Order: sequence, then C-alpha cells, then structure tokens
Amino acid sequence: MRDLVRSGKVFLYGEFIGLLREDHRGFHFSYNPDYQGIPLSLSFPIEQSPFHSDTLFPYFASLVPEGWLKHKYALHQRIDESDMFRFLLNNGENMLGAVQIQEEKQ
Ligand SMILES: [Cl-]
Ligand SMILES: [Cl-]
Ligand SMILES: [Cl-]
Ligand SMILES: [Cl-]
Ligand SMILES: [Cl-]
Repeated sequence: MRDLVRSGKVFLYGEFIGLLREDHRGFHFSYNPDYQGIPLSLSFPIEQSPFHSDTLFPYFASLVPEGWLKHKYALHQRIDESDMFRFLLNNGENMLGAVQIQEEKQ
C-alpha cells in the first residue's frame, strides 16, 4: 500500500469482519463483502455497509475505556477524535471484546 491515512482490520469474536479507516474527510467503517454474520452493533446493519462520518462513529468512540479518557485531565489534553482512533489502533488486540489490528505495512 501507499498512504495516507489510517486503516484498521476489524475482528469480532475471532473473525475478520471489515475495515475502519480515517482520512481528511473522516471515518469509514465497512463490512467485508462475504460477511454475513452477527452485526457489530445495531448502528451497523450489514445491508447498509459502508458507513461514513465526519466524526468517529459513536459505537467505536464508545470502546475507548473511561480510564483513558479520565487520564486527560491531567490536564487538560487534546481528545481530538484522531486521538481516539489512534488509541483504537494502538490497543487494539486486547482492550475492547472486539479487536483491531492496524493494517500495516502502511
Ligand atoms: Cl450466525
Ligand atoms: Cl445474527
Ligand atoms: Cl455518507
Ligand atoms: Cl455531518
Ligand atoms: Cl455508531
């Protein structure tokens, strides 16, 4: 691949289900074309994929732990929304009951 910007493969109960990408315009979740399976959330029915927003989908923003938000204050810091998408990408395999591996090499 060649940049920019940011892409994450999205796994649910072990299975690759789609791709969450950020760019200048914003955020893009989309389901794999052969993913018939349990929806990620009621906000993301399989028949409506893809989805696009100028701000981080509420569902994905919701996966960010309280704990990491409260750790800003101290005091006070950016939260940005790219900062949240970055957190999702940095952790990742272990902190969300669903999972995201950053699509690298990129
Ligand atoms: Cl099923
Ligand atoms: Cl189902
Ligand atoms: Cl749109
Ligand atoms: Cl809008
Ligand atoms: Cl949402």
